[PDB]
Amino acid sequence: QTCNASSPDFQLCVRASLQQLIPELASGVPSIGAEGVDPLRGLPPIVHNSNGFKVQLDDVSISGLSATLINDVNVDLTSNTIRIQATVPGYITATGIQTTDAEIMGIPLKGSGPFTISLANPSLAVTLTGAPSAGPNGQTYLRLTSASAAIEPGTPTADIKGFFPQFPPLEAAASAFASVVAPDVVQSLKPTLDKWLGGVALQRAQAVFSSVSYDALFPGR
Amino acid sequence: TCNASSPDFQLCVRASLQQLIPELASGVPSIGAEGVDPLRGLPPIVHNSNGFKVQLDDVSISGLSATLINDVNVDLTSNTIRIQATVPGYITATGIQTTDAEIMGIPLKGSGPFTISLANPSLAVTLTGAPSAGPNGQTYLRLTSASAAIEPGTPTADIKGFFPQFPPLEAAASAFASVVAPDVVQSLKPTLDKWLGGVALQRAQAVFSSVSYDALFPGR
Ligand SMILES: CC1=C(/C=C/C(C)=C/C=C/C(C)=C/C=C/C=C(C)/C=C/C=C(C)/C=C/C2=C(C)CCCC2(C)C)C(C)(C)CCC1
Ligand SMILES: CC1=C(/C=C/C(C)=C/C=C/C(C)=C/C=C/C=C(C)/C=C/C=C(C)/C=C/C2=C(C)CCCC2(C)C)C(C)(C)CCC1
Repeated sequence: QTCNASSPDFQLCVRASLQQLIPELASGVPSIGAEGVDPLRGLPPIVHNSNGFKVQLDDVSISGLSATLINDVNVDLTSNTIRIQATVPGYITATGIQTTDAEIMGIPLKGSGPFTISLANPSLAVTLTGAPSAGPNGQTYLRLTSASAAIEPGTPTADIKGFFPQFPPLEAAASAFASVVAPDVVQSLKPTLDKWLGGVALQRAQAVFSSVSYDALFPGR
Repeated sequence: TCNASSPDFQLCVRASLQQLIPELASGVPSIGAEGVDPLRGLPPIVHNSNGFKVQLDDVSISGLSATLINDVNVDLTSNTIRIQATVPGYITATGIQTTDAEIMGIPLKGSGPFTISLANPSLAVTLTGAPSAGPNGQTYLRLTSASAAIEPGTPTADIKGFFPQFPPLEAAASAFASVVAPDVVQSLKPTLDKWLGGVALQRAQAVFSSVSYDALFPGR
């Protein structure tokens, strides 16, 4: 349902439209240049480098995102700024390869191996900004320039391998330790994850906004 | 008291010492001999080489009253006592470890109690001195040196103090210590040898202070 910008409840119309689109976005809508969101794969590395906290997350795949409920949308066609507040009921799960070198609460965690983290009841606030741009057809496309993301990660449950590989019970106990510290670790990873999600949100929306014209999405302006 | 001129004397000393081991356990203060089971009041064991830094304090060893003496030799010409002994079953040592090491890829930094059990260990001891005319004309052997050659047998370990800040990781570091303990003990063996040597020197000197060479071994 295209939302007429002149219509009295355009903001509400976009909310409803986007909600409808989430289940279809799961495997992806390749006609609109939108990659799959459940699973959300083919992502950049997550990189955090702080003193006593070096983490790289590679081959990141997130499942569970087609259950997303949209709290709010605002499309401000004066500034070309889309704000979305969304929540996932239940869980999302991320998989990939961790490479960590960290001192966490007195304990050394150096090594590399697979990860699984479940996040229970996460939310996100996203802001996207751009400017309209006349393409060589004369057709006007929105060229997005920035995204910021505010992840509320919720409750983490974690199974992390690769620590003390040289003795299996020590590996098993390091997996256990990782689960206990997971709330705190995720909480301190939040600004890294924020900037990362921002970048992904920028790139994946730009793919949509390249393919579908601003006048086709939002008639009457 | 074994006679030096008696047909067999070397076997008499072996047998003498064998009889004495159970009595030595809590200690024989008439011959100036501290207890051997437990063997306590000992110096620190110290090792610092090759990124492997270990201090063992408050060391106490149990199980030593089951010691079998394989051989004794008392060489009155050089004043040299060589003993070969074995403990059937187990001796166990307890104390405080403070360690800072990388062992087989794993960091072990911390401090806590230790227990280490050795199954069927053995020892070769050599004690050397010279005769000394003591107060009122009895001859006492004044020992000057000792070496010890420990054969540690099969080590098993329960060691606390590593990753204290999460209990399962401490429990797994205790497990890891048991698996590496043969190797660790084998590389500690020169440190342990010099330490035991010192103890054996000090503890025998106390005995050889009190009981004269002529009383122990008549007719020489
Ligand atoms: C669908 C969609 C949407 C939405 C979305 C969302 C809502 C998202 C989210 C997202 C999220 C919410 C995310 C998150 C993530 C995270 C992660 C992935 C992380 C990771 C982590 C880890 C892995 C960790 C680890 C560790 C530990 C725990 C311990 C220590 C060690 C270590 C470091 C290893 C929207 C509206 C836009 C529209 C369109 C479509
Ligand atoms: C009775 C007697 C005798 C003998 C004796 C003997 C036979 C002895 C023995 C002894 C011995 C044979 C000893 C041993 C000892 C040892 C030790 C004391 C050890 C220790 C160890 C440890 C404690 C360790 C630890 C650890 C580990 C294991 C791992 C890593 C970490 C650590 C390093 C912590 C005679 C005849 C001379 C006479 C007099 C009396």
